[PDB]
Amino acid sequence: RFLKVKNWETDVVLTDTLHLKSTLETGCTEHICMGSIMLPVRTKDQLFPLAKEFLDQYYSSIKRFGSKAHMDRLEEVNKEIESTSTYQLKDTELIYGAKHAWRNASRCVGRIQWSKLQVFDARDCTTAHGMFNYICNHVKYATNKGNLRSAITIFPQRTDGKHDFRVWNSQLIRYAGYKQPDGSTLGDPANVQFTEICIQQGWKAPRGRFDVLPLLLQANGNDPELFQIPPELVLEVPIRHPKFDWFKDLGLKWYGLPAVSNMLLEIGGLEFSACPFSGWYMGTEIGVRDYCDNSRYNILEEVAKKMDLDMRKTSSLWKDQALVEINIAVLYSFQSDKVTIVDHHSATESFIKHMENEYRCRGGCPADWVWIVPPMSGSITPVFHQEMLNYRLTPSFEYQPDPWNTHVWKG
Amino acid sequence: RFLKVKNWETDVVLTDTLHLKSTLETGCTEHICMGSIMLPTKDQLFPLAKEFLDQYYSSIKRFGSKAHMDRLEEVNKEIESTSTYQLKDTELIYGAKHAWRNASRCVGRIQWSKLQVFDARDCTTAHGMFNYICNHVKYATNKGNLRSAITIFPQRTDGKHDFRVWNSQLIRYAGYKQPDGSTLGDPANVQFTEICIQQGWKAPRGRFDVLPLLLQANGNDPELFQIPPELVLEVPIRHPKFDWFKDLGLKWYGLPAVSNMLLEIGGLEFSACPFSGWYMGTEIGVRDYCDNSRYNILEEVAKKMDLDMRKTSSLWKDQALVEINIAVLYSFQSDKVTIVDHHSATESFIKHMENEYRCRGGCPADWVWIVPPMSGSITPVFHQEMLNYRLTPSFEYQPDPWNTHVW
Ligand code: HEM
Ligand code: HEM
Ligand SMILES: Nc1ccc2ccc(CNCCCc3cccc(F)c3)cc2n1
Ligand SMILES: Nc1ccc2ccc(CNCCCc3cccc(F)c3)cc2n1
Ligand SMILES: C[C@H](O)[C@H](O)[C@H]1CNc2nc(N)[nH]c(=O)c2N1
Ligand SMILES: C[C@H](O)[C@H](O)[C@H]1CNc2nc(N)[nH]c(=O)c2N1
Ligand SMILES: [Zn+2]
Repeated sequence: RFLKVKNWETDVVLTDTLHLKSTLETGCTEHICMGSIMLPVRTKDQLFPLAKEFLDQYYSSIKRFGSKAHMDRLEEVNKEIESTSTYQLKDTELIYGAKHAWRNASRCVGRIQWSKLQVFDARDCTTAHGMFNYICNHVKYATNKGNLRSAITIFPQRTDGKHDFRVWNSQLIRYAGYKQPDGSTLGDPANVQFTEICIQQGWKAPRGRFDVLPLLLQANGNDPELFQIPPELVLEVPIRHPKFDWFKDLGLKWYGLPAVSNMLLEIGGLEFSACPFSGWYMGTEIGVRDYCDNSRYNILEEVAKKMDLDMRKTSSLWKDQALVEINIAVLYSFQSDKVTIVDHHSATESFIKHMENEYRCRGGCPADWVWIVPPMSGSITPVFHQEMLNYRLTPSFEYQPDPWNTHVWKG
Repeated sequence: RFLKVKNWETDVVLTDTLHLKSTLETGCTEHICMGSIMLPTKDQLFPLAKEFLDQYYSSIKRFGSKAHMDRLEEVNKEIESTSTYQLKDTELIYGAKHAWRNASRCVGRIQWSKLQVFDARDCTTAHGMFNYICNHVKYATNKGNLRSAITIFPQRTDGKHDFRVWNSQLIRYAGYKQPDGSTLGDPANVQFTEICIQQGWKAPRGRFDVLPLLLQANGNDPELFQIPPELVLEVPIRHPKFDWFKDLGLKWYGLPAVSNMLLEIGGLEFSACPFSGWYMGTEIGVRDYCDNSRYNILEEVAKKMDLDMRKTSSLWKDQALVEINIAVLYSFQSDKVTIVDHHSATESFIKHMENEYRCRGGCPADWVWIVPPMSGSITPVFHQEMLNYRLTPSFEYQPDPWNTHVW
């Protein structure tokens, strides 16, 4: 079965056959579309097909499918499964795995870059202190003084689900949130709960608007420990506007390195529950969502006030106006300080080119429209006009529940 | 089976059961989501009628009454004998309103029950269709104080006798591709425009020429008709602060009136059923003006504002887009023609979603269409999970009639 997608600005029609290799389910049926729903221990039993399929893919990419080296690896993984009940990836398969999970990430607009991923293998790590060391190295390497480099650090895989490695932070670098007695929040509202756990674990909170959180790190199923990232390692950019001089006086900054740490990487049936990865920001993640979501820093009003917009009717589009300025400021600031960032026009255009190349070479590109279209100026980006097919390939990145909801405390 | 939708900005959770009534299909499966694809007999007819009538009698709190049973009996007799049936006025009105209520792509549905229904099932000729249409336009326009309405022509019979309005909207601007190679007017209608010309229309060949109606009755060849200009309320587009804006020469019409859809009620198909409400500003300022394949004017507007067009990162496109949309809303408001802005339309739809969850057990919504085409995440619909499913009565698309009809 061949599936066509049309771009309605260009009349370019593409044909998907890759969706035919899709295993996992979507959430949808013939009767309901769940395309906007945010979130919709294995036995040997289920493991060997997952391994086989994975190594068939790997061995095809390298043009060795059916080789003696292909067959010997299958038999060797097989034996290891029935013997030890799990198995170890070779270096090369890990690398190829981590790249493919990014490549298959249907919600990621930055995938044109999937083949440039620095993989750090931390599978020999045993302790939280060891994890900190690995994470500091990742953060320094990826930062690279502003010339950001994509990277992933991969800690040991799940075994019995009782010995899990986790990074409890949702991103390696992120700001604290503090709910005040009056009901206001200080700093980032999205991180209040996490901030509270850190405080409980003994972090002494500076309690400012932009306090970088400590790392809370779990090794081998043990209780997590607190660590401070060395500040010299945390690159930050003060936000100013190219024409509005009062902009800097809002006191805003952001960090340069987006590094997601709470996802689960699946490769050939193996589950890597600590696999923090980092790329660089599209400006709208900060300027639209982090600053302007109502449940985040919510600076829209204060910016519009300062701009002396007519705020008495929404039909003045004062919000739309304030939002573009804030986004201009974010990009100006990053570029001025030579920190890598991509605006949303440039990122979405790149993604269309990636997507077409992917249809030409791979037979498809799973893509989640709801996520790929930027959260401002939707129809002036070419992705808005692109039809997309959403489906799940492995290897993949998956969500997992927050560890504080599942962890068995040792004490 | 009882599904949850969460609003991530407010944490409000709503439980959908109304989806279990879904009859039609989505295009999606367990393996592939098609959420962003634009377009994914006697025996047949009786279940359809039955299902519709059961919901009609339930809505008037008469489920299982003699009157309910008798109508089922009566429609059933009419199907078996005539192989079709007729709706009572009351059922017609209920069906049309419900087709709107169930339109999962429509943000404006808080309004669904104030819909003026004009019954034109007694119509027999294009001239008649023209008269009905003019009456609809004038009623709906209401001198700028716009009122929702639909006009319903006779239902399909053997599909050789269809009533069609060939226009996509009752009011739209012409499209002429050039020797010079570009496009004068609205490039979306270039083809319809030549069908008109190659059917007789004398085109003024302007940028904003109201198209002539091309109406088809009883499956006949269709006929041209100019809408009396006096019935076409148009708004000249100016900016509340940029004086030069007025000199771009932009105008838009006040009445959005989709005329190419098919209205399905109780298995009955109404292939000509033009309906109209009023504009959300973004439809004109974002889509009509700025789509690359539409009037595509962002380039010219950015110049006039003297923005740095050297690089995409100055967000000059975004700046100009906002000002264009400020201007649309300003013009319509100044001229007292009804329009709604995207903030206000989406806030209304969230409240409508609330009402429908508590009163009906949910509300089909297509997130991809409902989220406006600018400033997505600063409107509350962005943060609202929605379930999309197909209920009947419904509006459906249908082939452009020039691909179907025979001369
Ligand atoms: C290199 C520069 C990159 C850019 C500009 C980029 C862009 C983005 C953006 C804008 C999103 C949506 C984020 C949100 O709204 O929450 C996203 C999602 C995603 N990205 Fe990328 N990305 C980049 C690199 C990467 C890398 C290196 C990986 C993994 C190796 C990755 C994997 C994903 C995944 C798994 C999601 C889904 C997040 C979720 O479902 O919560 N990204 N990316
Ligand atoms: C009262 C003022 C109204 C507002 C502000 C409104 C808003 C909208 C908007 C913004 C769209 C997306 C249009 C597009 O992007 O092409 C839409 C689609 C739709 N609306 Fe409404 N609407 C209103 C009245 C109505 C009425 C009176 C009906 C029918 C009785 C209706 C039925 C639909 C249908 C069927 C669609 C989508 C059709 C498709 O799938 O292409 N609308 N509406
Ligand atoms: N520039 C980049 C690169 C990769 C990224 C990967 C993930 C994210 C952030 N994802 C956060 C998702 C938070 C969330 C909340 C609720 C539900 C849900 F599914 C996700 C940002 C990136 N930004
Ligand atoms: N204010 C309103 C109210 C109701 C409306 C109903 C329909 C439309 C227009 N829909 C046109 C979509 C055209 C199209 C082309 C190609 C594929 C496809 F799915 C739709 C605008 C409205 N605008
Ligand atoms: C309910 C809805 O799916 C939710 O708001 C999504 C919409 N699209 C998104 N797109 C991106 N990139 N990131 C997000 O957090 C969201 N949130
Ligand atoms: C590819 C995508 O399905 C297509 O561009 C859609 C996106 N969302 C839309 N939303 C609305 N309201 N109207 C549209 O025409 C479209 N076009
Ligand atoms: Zn779907």
